[PDB]
Amino acid sequence: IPTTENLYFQGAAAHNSFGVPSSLPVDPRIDIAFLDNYARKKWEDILHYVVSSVPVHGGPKASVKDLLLAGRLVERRPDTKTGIGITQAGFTFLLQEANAQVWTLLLLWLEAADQAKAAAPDSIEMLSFLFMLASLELGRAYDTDALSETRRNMLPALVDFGLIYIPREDTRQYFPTRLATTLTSSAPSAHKGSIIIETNYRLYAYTSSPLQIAVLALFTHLNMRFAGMVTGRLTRESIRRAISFGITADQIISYLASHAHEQMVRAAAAAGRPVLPPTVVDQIRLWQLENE
Repeated sequence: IPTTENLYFQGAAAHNSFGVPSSLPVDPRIDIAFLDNYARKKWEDILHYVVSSVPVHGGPKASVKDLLLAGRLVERRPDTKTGIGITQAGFTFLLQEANAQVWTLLLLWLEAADQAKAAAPDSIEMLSFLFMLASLELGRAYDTDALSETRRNMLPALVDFGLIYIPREDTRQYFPTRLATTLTSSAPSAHKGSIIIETNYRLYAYTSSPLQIAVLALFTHLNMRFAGMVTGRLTRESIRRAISFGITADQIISYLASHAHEQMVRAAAAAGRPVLPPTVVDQIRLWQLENE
């Protein structure tokens, strides 16, 4: 009998508390354009911290750093200068779209409270607040006074996820970002076509169409993953297979560079380093010249 829309509407109406709009005047400089930039800057920091753990050779709050660590997205390493190392889930997280990344962090946030509850704000209270936020209007100011004490205690973790914006000047108002409004919506991709090349010759990529799967298979040891995702390792055999298809090392390097991950390019450009690892790029050319 009941569909997805029926169960959602039932869970949303289940709790009588809803978003009260602030009767107080709104600062003109807090527009939909500002809130989009704010939410973007919050997530760019989270993503930069994840990109920081990628092997080569001022950060988000403890509320974010710990959830990524406990969520096995980034493992603790006692050898690195940064003291952290990226996992398989970490690279998957990087290729995920904006909405999916928020739900990775949200579901882990819900999981952390129940684990702290079992050892002794619970899941029911947290979910109900997320359900309310999804029904809010983007750009509109809402009364913080109207929120319950438990819901008020959730705001610092929710601002850390770039879902809510509370001005330093007026704590009486809370602004939901585009991430809050569109949270449970859809009832122009961000990382489709991207390729991630590691220092250990490993590949992580989200193919645009099966044409890219066929293209990557010419020079990489592929293995199909969920949706358009593919994973593999660059070997002498795979690189020399490309030679038999008329693909040169120069064409391989130029393809991996042009199709590189947005955030990984950003971190490389901000430092004094090229996107693709130089050690790998030299080995791509060597294998193509290693013939008889």
